[PDB]
Amino acid sequence: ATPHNSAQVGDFAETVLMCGDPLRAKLIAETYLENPKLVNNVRGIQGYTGTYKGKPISVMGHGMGLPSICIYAEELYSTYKVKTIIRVGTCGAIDMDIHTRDIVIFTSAGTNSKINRIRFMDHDYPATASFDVVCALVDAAKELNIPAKVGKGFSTDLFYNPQTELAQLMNKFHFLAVEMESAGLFPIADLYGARAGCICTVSDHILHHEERQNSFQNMMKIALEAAIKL
Amino acid sequence: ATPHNSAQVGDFAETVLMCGDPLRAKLIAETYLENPKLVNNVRGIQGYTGTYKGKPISVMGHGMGLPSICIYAEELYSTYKVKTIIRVGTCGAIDMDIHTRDIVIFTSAGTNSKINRIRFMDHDYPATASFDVVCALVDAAKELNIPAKVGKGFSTDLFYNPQTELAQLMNKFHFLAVEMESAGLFPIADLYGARAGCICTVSDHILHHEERQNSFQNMMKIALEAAIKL
Amino acid sequence: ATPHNSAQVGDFAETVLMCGDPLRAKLIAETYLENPKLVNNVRGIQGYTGTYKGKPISVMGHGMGLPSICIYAEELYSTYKVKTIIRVGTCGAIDMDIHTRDIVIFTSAGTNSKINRIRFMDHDYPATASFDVVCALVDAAKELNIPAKVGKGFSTDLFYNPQTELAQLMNKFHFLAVEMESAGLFPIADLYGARAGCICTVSDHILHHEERQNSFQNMMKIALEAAIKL
Amino acid sequence: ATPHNSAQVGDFAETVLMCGDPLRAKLIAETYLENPKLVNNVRGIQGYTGTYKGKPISVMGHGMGLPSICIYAEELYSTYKVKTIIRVGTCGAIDMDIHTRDIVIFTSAGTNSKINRIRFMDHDYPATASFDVVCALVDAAKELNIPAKVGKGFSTDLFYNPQTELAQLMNKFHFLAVEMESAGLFPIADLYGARAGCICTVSDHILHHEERQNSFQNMMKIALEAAIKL
Amino acid sequence: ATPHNSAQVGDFAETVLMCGDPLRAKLIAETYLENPKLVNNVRGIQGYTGTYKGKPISVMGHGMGLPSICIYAEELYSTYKVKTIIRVGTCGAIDMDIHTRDIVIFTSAGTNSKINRIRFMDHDYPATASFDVVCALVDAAKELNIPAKVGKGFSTDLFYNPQTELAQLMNKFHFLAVEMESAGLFPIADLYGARAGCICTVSDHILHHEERQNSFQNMMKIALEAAIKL
Amino acid sequence: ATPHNSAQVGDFAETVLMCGDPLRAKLIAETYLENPKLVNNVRGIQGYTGTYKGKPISVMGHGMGLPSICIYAEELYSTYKVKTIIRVGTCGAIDMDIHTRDIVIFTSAGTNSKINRIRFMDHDYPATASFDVVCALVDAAKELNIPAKVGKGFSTDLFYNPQTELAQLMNKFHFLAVEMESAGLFPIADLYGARAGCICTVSDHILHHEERQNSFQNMMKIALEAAIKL
Ligand SMILES: Nc1nc(F)nc2c1ncn2[C@@H]1O[C@H](CO)[C@@H](O)[C@H]1O
Ligand SMILES: Nc1nc(F)nc2c1ncn2[C@@H]1O[C@H](CO)[C@@H](O)[C@H]1O
Ligand SMILES: Nc1nc(F)nc2c1ncn2[C@@H]1O[C@H](CO)[C@@H](O)[C@H]1O
Ligand SMILES: Nc1nc(F)nc2c1ncn2[C@@H]1O[C@H](CO)[C@@H](O)[C@H]1O
Ligand SMILES: Nc1nc(F)nc2c1ncn2[C@@H]1O[C@H](CO)[C@@H](O)[C@H]1O
Ligand SMILES: Nc1nc(F)nc2c1ncn2[C@@H]1O[C@H](CO)[C@@H](O)[C@H]1O
Repeated sequence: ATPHNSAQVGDFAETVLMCGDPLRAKLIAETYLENPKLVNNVRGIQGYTGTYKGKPISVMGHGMGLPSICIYAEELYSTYKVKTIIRVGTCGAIDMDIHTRDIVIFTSAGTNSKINRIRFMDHDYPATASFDVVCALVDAAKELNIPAKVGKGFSTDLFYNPQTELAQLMNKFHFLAVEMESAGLFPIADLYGARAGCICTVSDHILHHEERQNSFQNMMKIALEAAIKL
Repeated sequence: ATPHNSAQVGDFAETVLMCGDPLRAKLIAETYLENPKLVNNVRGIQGYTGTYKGKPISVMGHGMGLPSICIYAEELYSTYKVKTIIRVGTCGAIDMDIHTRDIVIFTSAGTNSKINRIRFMDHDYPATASFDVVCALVDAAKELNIPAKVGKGFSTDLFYNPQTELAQLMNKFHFLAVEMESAGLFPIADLYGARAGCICTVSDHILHHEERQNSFQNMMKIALEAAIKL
Repeated sequence: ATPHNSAQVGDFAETVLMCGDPLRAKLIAETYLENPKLVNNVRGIQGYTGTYKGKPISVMGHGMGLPSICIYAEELYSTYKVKTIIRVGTCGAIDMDIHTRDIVIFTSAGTNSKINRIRFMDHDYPATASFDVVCALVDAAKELNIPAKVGKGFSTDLFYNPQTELAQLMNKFHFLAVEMESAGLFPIADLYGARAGCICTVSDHILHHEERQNSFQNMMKIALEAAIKL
Repeated sequence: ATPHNSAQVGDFAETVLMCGDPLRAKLIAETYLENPKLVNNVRGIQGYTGTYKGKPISVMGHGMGLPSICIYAEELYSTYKVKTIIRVGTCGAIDMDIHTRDIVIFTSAGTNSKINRIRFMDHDYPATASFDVVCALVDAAKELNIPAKVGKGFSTDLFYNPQTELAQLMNKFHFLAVEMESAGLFPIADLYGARAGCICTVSDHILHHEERQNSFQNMMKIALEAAIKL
Repeated sequence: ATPHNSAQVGDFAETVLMCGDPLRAKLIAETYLENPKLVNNVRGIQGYTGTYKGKPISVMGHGMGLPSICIYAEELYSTYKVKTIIRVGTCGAIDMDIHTRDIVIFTSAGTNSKINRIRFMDHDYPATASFDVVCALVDAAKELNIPAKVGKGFSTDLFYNPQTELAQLMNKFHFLAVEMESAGLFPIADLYGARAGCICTVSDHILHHEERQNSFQNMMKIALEAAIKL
Repeated sequence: ATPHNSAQVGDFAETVLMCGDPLRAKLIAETYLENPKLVNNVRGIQGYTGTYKGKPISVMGHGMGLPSICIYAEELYSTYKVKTIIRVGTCGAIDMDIHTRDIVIFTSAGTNSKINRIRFMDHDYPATASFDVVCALVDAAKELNIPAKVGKGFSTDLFYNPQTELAQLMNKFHFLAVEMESAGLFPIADLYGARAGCICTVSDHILHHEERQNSFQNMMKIALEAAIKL
């Protein structure tokens, strides 16, 4: 149906969970979904559709970086009529009070990318997670009573950032963690009147040197439950 | 104590409500606060401190524009040790589904100002309302059962915008309304590890032509109650 | 007549003196104008109209920052058919040869704001004081034989500037002082084929630590006389 | 050894061919390499190392977008001591004289990304293919007598570009085709004193509507032979 | 002494008149100066030094564009200890009320160049003519009773401007004329605590189609006399 | 025929060699061309047309800086129907492995100018030398067996660069040398479907302190021979 998706309208649930690693999406589909069916594997993206507690739910990879997720997200909302996209994955901690294995729920994401300025007449577009999704994720976390930090994330275009002072600058402003897609996902959802959100498990701290499964499983519980609530 | 505030540390409550119009802040202090005392009137800013349901609460004007509120907000957090600043006021509707008299709670604010790029190494800083404040405002609205729209706002540097296409662009991305301070307030709160939020009553629609007291009073109820919850 | 002005066309003189502090404008009106009449007090802006040496002259506040003065100035030229706006006020010295209490007449103003780039297709617009006004102010100063420095000013969006190196950079280029409106005022006057200028009394030096009435009164004499000459 | 590569120094040849699609890299390894061994499959990237005409050669996916390839390329040069990276893949034609199935060899690549400005103090960095690689690709094409167009490419951050006028602008300047990695690859090679180049087969035209295997196989012949020449 | 000047300190007068055309500078030296001596001809720049009414005065070409004049001006202030540089030449009219053959005295100059942003931490630097020079030029014009328009000029990097809407934009803001050096000259003078100014004779109108000697001679009279006054 | 060229269509050969110094172009015409005829001397630009090995060839100055060469190059392609422009001249070495007297052939040129962003919707345009010209220059060098380095150049707007860190940054990325026109020349050739290239002899090193005729003559041999090959 699209240059990056062989599936047809209806093959995807209205709620899709996405992570960068296609093998993680495969794992997620085999571990948490019932009767997972491979609906798209163009570029080995591992797009599946199954059910969770009886409700349709899809999981698919989105690659690394804003340009990548921008391709997948826009096609999902536009062609497959998806309504909600929840980004699930790992991230690097920025804030000194954020530790490895911590779970973070993004209220929004800053970025050093030019994509949003291109879409917003060179002005400041606040890549903001859909309030419904942020609420669904936080309520799920509260109901499951799983500690989670809510706040700003940063989507960098440079995993290996030349601007070494940026890290401390973000710490001063209390950005929670760094990843590479949220800032791109959020504005696309707005344009399509759809919804998006993001939750990550800190797998490393960029300001200093500091089991990882429990944290990842807890994050998945939150995303899945929130998905049902939505 | 500061170039724009004659008050001394302790004269202001840890929670301050702010609006652009100094006469509105005076009105608010005389109408909703008990035993309001003028604590600062440099530049006729009308800074008062009284109590609401027994709790200390201050109200003060902040002028129009990011540069103005940036002066007042930074001094309040830094010198007067204020913890929470809730911006209350009017705004212009952008989204076609947003109507005059509607109450809007900002999740974040975009801007055409250069201030955040100056503070954030020329990158995209998501001027995000503190999640605690957004929640306090929304819960108050739910408890008072007062319809309110939650979403993105836009803080313009140009009330009379030369870029006439921006209005429709923001409508496509579903920005709710336009004002002139939020985008400046939010990042300052982050820097001081403090909190900030914003709630406005739509007093006009910028995309077409379309009582105003009830809406303003309801907005004040929400802000005041949320202030107590915080 | 406008969202920020209750006065009607004709209530304002063709020449208006403006300062940030509304209480200063009130003081100016009661101290230097004959039969001052309050013509506008929306947002407590203190807009008056009286006479000086028999000629009509208005004085009104304009708040702090380019966005604020941009609102007031554009409405004055456009709706109230004002012809000349002379900004009078205080400023911070930059140049090491400029001292506190010195009077400065702006030839132009630089800025770290994005407003002029928005109006000028992202290019460099030289916020220049109207040559007639600069001349009127300088001749008045010469005739009153009051020492005054003529040169570049800087209109910052950030009173509390994070970029601490900017101060010395401006000293190297010999910017005289810093304020927060001139750079916004000047281009608006050009657009309306009207005139604008600015004169300030240095109330503090930003590069080091260093009666204030005489300087302020002398500055007012210059502005008033120049107003008559125009 | 790295967050995205499980292989160890020595597992990769000094010359690596890369394409966005991991399944294409798998296909390439099974079709053109002798004794291909999977050396890295983190995130299903399909990194292989085999031999072509007796010489060591690796093939691996790099995902879509500058941020993605920037991660893989920098790790290859820095950690695995790779010397040459030749990007092989598909692209969209821009120039009206460029047709679908045409083979294009990039001399350089323009971009709407902010990555190079971040690495180059906000100036214009010419993402240029290594002259040795451009020559090796062109000589191979000449020796194999396979028609190929040499010229500028464009690496977009937005596959679905909102700026619809850009396409015709690039046509006027004669950009040959569009892809999403070259502009990111080239500067990284320069920084590591290494080499990089790109060759693509046009799979579609963005300015109008206009077998695909022959073109892809011919492109692979050129890349492989050039790899040997280097 | 410098890469572009063979003269030695002292060969140039403290006041130098400059124009783009080296042949015009030669003409000026032979027509208005007494005992003109060629002091520099590197790159055929035609740098002369003679006397006018007994006072030392130099005339030299400066090429076309900000980068060119920036080279010559900085060397003159820095190495040859020049104090005043008055740019004399031709320009294109912008304002509809400005006609061919009109003489224009620049108060300042806007630009689409990046040079000033590079020198001014990416902010808006107002390329302003030295007030002493502007005054000297205007007084000379008044004393010689030669009609001259005083106002903003624009220094473009593109004589053949692709942005065809800029012309009308500048007309709306009342820029008087266009040339290619002033915006570069002015900031350099500031840095060296020296002085600079510009006066031009409109040789063509860019907004419509509309003897040239008288205008040029009158402009030279103004510059020369002003030079003496300084 | 044009504001900067008195010659008429046909007076210039389809291949023009250009250098900044007009006296160097005169020297080149008298030293390497047979029967050189002055075809244009507006602004003393020294435009000649003669023959080399029986083929028509023109040589003309282009001044210093992108704005200057942009004027001359665009008029040559557009009005005089020139097909190839080869920039010949001197440059400053950047790379530590590049030494004075070395000959450099530009593959492309980076720049700190805003011209290309203005022509390319504020994106990154890779100022790339025409591949035919780069090849002609390199083959000539190989056939004449004259050592020459091929790589990136940088066209600065500031000969006296305030950003002193840029030099080392470019060294890290291996820019070969610095000049002031290439980045402007290349994009203009693309727009006119014509060709351009550049070759320079390093006359100085900007990173340290380190006969000059042989190098200049060898560079001229390469340019001339390449001109014939084209
Ligand atoms: N520390 C980290 N820094 C950045 F920039 N991204 C991180 C980090 N940890 C995980 N990620 C996620 O995995 C990919 C990058 O390895 C990207 O897809 C990103 O979302
Ligand atoms: N329609 C509107 N557009 C903009 F830009 N700001 C609005 C609007 N309505 C109210 N405001 C609030 O009042 C002031 C501007 O009049 C500013 O202080 C701002 O916060
Ligand atoms: N030192 C100073 N720095 C800056 F940025 N602005 C100054 C200063 N002194 C006075 N002002 C004027 O008063 C207000 C800021 O307090 C603004 O309205 C401004 O015009
Ligand atoms: N027409 C096209 N436009 C763009 F922008 N990229 C193209 C096109 N065809 C193929 N590609 C390559 O495949 C991916 C995008 O589908 C990216 O990885 C890119 O390199
Ligand atoms: N109409 C005009 N437009 C521009 F952009 N520059 C003009 C014009 N007329 C004369 N000049 C002066 O001469 C040179 C450009 O031909 C430049 O050196 C410039 O100063
Ligand atoms: N070291 C150098 N740095 C820069 F920026 N340009 C150089 C250098 N050497 C020679 N040039 C060439 O000569 C003129 C500048 O003197 C310009 O025309 C330029 O092309």
